[PDB]
Amino acid sequence: QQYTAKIKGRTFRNEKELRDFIEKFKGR
Repeated sequence: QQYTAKIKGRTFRNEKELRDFIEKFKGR
């Protein structure tokens, strides 16, 4: 039970990674 929000298409282990995903998404 952490972060299943499949934004671009990925489930994250925590908000921090979900926040570090858009950083590497070339969008920020």
